[PDB]
Amino acid sequence: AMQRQPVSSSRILSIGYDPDNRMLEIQFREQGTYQYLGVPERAHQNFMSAVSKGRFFDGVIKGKFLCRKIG
Repeated sequence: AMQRQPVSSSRILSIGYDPDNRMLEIQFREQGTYQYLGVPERAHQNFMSAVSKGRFFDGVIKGKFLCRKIG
């Protein structure tokens, strides 16, 4: 299965990616954990390399892939 990696961010606590299902999992500080569906592996790599995880989330992920909250 896929496991999230901790990251340093004012908004995001950890990020995981499942290359098989093309699924991205983001755990937010205040707002819980979401899965984003149909995310290409290159997106995940760029996410992990971004200077600002928040900026990258806002510009590339948010509202651009179907998401669901898990919990």
